Amino acid sequence: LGSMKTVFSPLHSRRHVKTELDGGLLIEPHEKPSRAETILARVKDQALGEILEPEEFGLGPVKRVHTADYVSFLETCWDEWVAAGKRGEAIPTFWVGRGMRARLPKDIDGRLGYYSLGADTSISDGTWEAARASANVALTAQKLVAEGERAAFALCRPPGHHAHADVFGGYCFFNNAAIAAQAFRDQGYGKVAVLDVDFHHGNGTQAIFYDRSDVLTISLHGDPDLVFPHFLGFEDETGEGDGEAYNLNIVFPPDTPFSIWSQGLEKACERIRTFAPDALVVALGVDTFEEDPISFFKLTSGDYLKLGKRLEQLGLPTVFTMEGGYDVDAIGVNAVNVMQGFEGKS
Amino acid sequence: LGSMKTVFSPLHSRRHVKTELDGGLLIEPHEKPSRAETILARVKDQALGEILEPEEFGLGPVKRVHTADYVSFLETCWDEWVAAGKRGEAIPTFWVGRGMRARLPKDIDGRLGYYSLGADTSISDGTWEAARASANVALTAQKLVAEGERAAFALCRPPGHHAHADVFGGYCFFNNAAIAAQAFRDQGYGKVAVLDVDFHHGNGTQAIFYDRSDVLTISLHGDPDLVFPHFLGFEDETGEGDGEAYNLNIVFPPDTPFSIWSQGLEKACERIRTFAPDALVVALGVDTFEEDPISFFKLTSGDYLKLGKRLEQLGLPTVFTMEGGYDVDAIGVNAVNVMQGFEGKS
Ligand SMILES: NCCCCCCCC(=O)NO
Ligand SMILES: NCCCCCCCC(=O)NO
Ligand SMILES: [K+]
Ligand SMILES: [K+]
Ligand SMILES: [K+]
Ligand SMILES: [K+]
Ligand SMILES: [Mg+2]
Ligand SMILES: [Mg+2]
Ligand SMILES: [Mg+2]
Ligand SMILES: [Zn+2]
Ligand SMILES: [Zn+2]
Repeated sequence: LGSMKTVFSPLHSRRHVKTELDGGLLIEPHEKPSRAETILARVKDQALGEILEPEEFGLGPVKRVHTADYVSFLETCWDEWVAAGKRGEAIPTFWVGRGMRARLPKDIDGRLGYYSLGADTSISDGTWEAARASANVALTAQKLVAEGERAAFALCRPPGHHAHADVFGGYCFFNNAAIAAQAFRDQGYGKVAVLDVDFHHGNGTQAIFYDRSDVLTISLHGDPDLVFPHFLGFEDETGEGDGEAYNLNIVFPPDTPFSIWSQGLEKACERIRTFAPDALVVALGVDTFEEDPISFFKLTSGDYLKLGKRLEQLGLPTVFTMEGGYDVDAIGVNAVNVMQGFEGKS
Repeated sequence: LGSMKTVFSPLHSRRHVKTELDGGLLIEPHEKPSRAETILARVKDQALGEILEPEEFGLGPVKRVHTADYVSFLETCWDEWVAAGKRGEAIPTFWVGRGMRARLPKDIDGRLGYYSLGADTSISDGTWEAARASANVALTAQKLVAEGERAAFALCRPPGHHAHADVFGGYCFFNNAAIAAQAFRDQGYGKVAVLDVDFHHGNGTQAIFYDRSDVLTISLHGDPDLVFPHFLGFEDETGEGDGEAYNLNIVFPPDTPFSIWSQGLEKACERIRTFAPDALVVALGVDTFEEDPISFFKLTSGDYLKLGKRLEQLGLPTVFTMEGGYDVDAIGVNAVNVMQGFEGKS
């Protein structure tokens, strides 16, 4: 079995929120630290390859994707929330509704809503540090691949694919896959494809490159008429201006199994083949799993071996960034199965 | 000692939600049924005038302001929420963030967020019926004034001035003041002015009439840089198209007393004079009170007598619709002081 290096930051545990708005209640959050620990434990148990801590790259590569005002806001948000007297975790209460101005207010609640697309992504102490570390995990994995490695697994937490240039939500703060893709471009890779196999639409990634043709964005995901993010991810979203035909959404209905889902994967793979990129970033969620608690696809653990194998056949230098996946007792087997299938395990 | 009739619906108590999102916690809601009961008890106690229940006007006059799809959503929201397995009250978890499509999704969570500007306005059983009655309360007070009375007090609960044609929030669902103003227009009153003295900007009222010169909208409110609604209410918002110069926002900072606020009141009365309307709707909030728990002005109970005095001097047929005010100890004295001052109390 071939080897793959994994990049992991123990600082992920700095993000350990206690509350998630879900169905009118404050529930125990899905995107929990045990996700990353269960994966890493499987990486060591399977001897997948070397495990590295990330390098500190600073905010430069982050700000090639995200606005300076947004990066500023994430650094100060918690301290301003506590200094303003709020007693819970930092959660938006109101936002720019349809018909209101996209105008940045002074107030911390106002800015919370300005910079978000959802209320289920609580911020608290350590969120800044952990989101910073997750971006560096992606960037170190990009560095590994750019310096000779065929592939590298960025064991990111928190995930990234829902974050726009200046919008957080869906458990994501910095868009690690977009940051990795932009890092390839800044280093002289002319074309980069970002393939999102997470159950949910990679709406942040779509928006970040939506008017560009140097970065092909493809997502397979549940129908947004039915699931989050609801307001992007439809198949008619093919790109704007110069980006026209450089975005591809493939949507599936509830109960979709691998025998169907992989037909979309094949169409994604053909789209990538004709684009002929110099690098590949795979935003990898395993919330396509048949027992995933918030998702409605029917992939089995063994199907992730087949997903890994199909991605290797693209023949591309490949960065995997960890996104979703919330059935914790299976998440290690599922995620590492993709890496192991990539390395030739069947 | 002149008299003024009050329209009151016992159906308001059908809205009695248990939770409000606030500072990251689900707290006891501020817009509570005892607001309406405390005002009503003070109406009786001061013998202000005859009290009557509203008439049923149907959805016709409501849809002169609100879109049919929005009205349908409010009727079915709670049934769909419960049938979908949610255990809390109906609260939006995600919305159309900046960079997403204003596209109506099939999913109820999606639609909740599409139709809202905030998450502090829970929907539960009875909300539909209470919102219907509140609008009938305002339409009944409008009927009393159009049939020959100088003024009438619509004891509306829930309030309305934050609701757009198809957005709810700020504790509001149907814009009662806008509905009354439109009823005035539909009955041959050439021009109508809506004056918002609630602590918060009447963003929904502004939006509904923003491109019109036949309905003048004025609001006095706390700086939206600092307080809700945050994304409308700035003084540079003066109307668009045919509505240009027919919207007026007057903002004040924290700690503003009546001596300063009444200077803004005078600028508003002068704007009303030069508009020369055939009718006046006053969106009356007494969250301008020095003891209001969520607001930062410093009006005294006696100041409301003076505000009612000043409004009567405008010499107009006048409908008062009840908006906000959350110090329940003083809410009856404050709101009824406005009507009594209108009738000549000092
Ligand atoms: N409490 C709200 C739950 C909604 C699901 C958010 C989607 C997160 C995700 O898994 N993105 O890949
Ligand atoms: N919990 C504070 C949420 C901000 C909304 C204020 C709406 C209250 C009001 O009275 N508007 O007139
Ligand atoms: K996806
Ligand atoms: K693109
Ligand atoms: K106001
Ligand atoms: K207007
Ligand atoms: Mg605030
Ligand atoms: Mg399981
Ligand atoms: Mg849903
Ligand atoms: Zn996902
Ligand atoms: Zn108010």
